[PDB]
Amino acid sequence: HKSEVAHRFKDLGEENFKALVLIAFAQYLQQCPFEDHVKLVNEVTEFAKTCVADESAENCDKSLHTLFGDKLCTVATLRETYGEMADCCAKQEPERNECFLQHKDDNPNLPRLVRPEVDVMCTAFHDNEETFLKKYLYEIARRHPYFYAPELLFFAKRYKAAFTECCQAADKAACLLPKLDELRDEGKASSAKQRLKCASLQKFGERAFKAWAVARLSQRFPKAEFAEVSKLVTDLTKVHTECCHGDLLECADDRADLAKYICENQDSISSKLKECCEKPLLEKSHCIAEVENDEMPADLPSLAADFVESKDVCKNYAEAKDVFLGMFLYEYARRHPDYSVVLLLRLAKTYETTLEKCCAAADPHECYAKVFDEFKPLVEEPQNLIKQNCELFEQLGEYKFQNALLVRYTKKVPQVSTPTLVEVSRNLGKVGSKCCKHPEAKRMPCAEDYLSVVLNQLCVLHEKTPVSDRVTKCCTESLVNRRPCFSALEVDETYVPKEFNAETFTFHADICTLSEKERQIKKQTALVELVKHKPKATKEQLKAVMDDFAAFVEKCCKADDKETCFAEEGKKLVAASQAAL
Ligand SMILES: CCCCCCCCCCCCCCCC(=O)O
Ligand SMILES: CCCCCCCCCCCCCCCC(=O)O
Ligand SMILES: CCCCCCCCCCCCCCCC(=O)O
Repeated sequence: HKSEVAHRFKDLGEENFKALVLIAFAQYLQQCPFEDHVKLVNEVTEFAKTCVADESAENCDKSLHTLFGDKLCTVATLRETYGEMADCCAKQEPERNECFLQHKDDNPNLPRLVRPEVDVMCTAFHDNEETFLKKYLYEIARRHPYFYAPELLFFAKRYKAAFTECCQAADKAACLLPKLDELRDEGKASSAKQRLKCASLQKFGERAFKAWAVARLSQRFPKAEFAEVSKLVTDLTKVHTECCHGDLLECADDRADLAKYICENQDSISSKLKECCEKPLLEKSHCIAEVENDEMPADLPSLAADFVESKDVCKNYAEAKDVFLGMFLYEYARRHPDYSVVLLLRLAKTYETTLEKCCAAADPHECYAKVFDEFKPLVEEPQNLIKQNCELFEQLGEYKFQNALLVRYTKKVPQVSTPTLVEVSRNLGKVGSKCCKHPEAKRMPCAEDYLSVVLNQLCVLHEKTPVSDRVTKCCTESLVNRRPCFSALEVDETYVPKEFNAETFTFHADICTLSEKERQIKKQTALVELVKHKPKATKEQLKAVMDDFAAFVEKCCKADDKETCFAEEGKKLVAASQAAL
């Protein structure tokens, strides 16, 4: 490996290389025009080829950080456009790179991306495919600077396929749109997840992170052994640390290494790991990261022997507390891939707590004798919540279910913005659709996956615009209590009903024209406001008032002279309803 670029150019291949150089440059110099980045990419790619032909060529020996930072610094409009960022160019390489990560803006001053009409895209996709997709890769990159390049390039490829496929179907829109919607949600899910771990790591430090990783790695590699798990948990923690920092190169290298490791010692980690290991450089770590839980050895002891029924428990504990507890997690985790990771941590913490008290008491072994009895309620709590909510989501579909929640949460935290309460209840409803379709054994892990982001998103908003100490409490609690905290919120009997507003419960015929999506959001916002106005109304009373409305919109969007039925019949409703409630 005389040349670093030549070597990466080779593993990566021209197509992927160019794409990644584009993303890398876009995530840094986020305010430079596309045509400019394209020039850079062609320069670097030309240089890289030069080195593939002669590893001895000028500058081919330099590092990726030196070449990258060197290219960034050549931009003549740097100072004028970026300013301070241009002062990094004065520093020595070591510090230069670090200076750039500092001025790497997360969430810049750029306009939201409006999605064109399927036919304009498709036509753009035909007359000129590379620059169509490159310009958009560029637009997405500059807006998500901390989004792991490769994982972004992965989505890019999926977008290209949607166009290749759909842009050749009689009814493109009916094809394309549903795909552009799924990918967007996935990209948005992916992004929130990444931001969410760098948050956890930062807030709760390495210990909790490691605890989290142990439980997760064990559920997936049950056949693996604690020594291997800890190994990976350590390397994994280094990786996340480095990737969160935002240094793509270091982060990439670290991931490539970790991937090679897992694959070589594959037989020692998991059986469901061949595919990923046969895949090319770029998709290896990504593949492994999404891997499925291996089947757990069918011959495995009872935690009660090595953790409860034993003596010398406190000795093994006091000898190396965290390692012992990590052993409890690894043991309990590989036996329960049907538990959420935080439920596992919830158990480890309960265990740690009794050990601390019992190992200090007269007859230890007897003090912590009935420890698993304490685990019981901690497990059924999330189990019942899931049973409860899926038993419900079944009867009244996604929309109606979205409405039951709306009523539920609006009543718990009325001070929240109506459009916010709609967004959350809307998301939570989709979680029900996504997860309730799974058998009991895969539900808890599913809910946790989705809720975790929703709950974090939820908390970020409250941060900027506080509204309730209660929400703040749950938001600033341990990630292990976060959800159960929210689940504990009660009806706000302090809240003072908001003033009746005729304008608020006044609807026109436009609703008949709007899309199912808009019709819903419209009626949904009305429901929130209805609860905000008469919060002490029964679920029965609310149903009645909601049925009259169902009829109202119908008997009005199917009526001669549409706008009077909405003005005349509406007046009646609001009048009847006021009296009913
Ligand atoms: C002029 C120098 C530019 C530097 C070249 C662009 C950086 C591309 C290197 C990224 C390689 C990523 C390898 C995949 C790692 C993984 O498995 O996650
Ligand atoms: C290989 C060693 C990994 C370390 C494992 C540590 C086990 C600790 C288990 C307690 C749960 C940690 C939850 C963090 C939230 C909190 O601080 O209460
Ligand atoms: C901008 C601030 C947002 C505040 C909105 C608070 C709405 C409550 C969200 C609760 C979701 C957590 C799921 C708990 C499930 C349960 O009810 O048990």
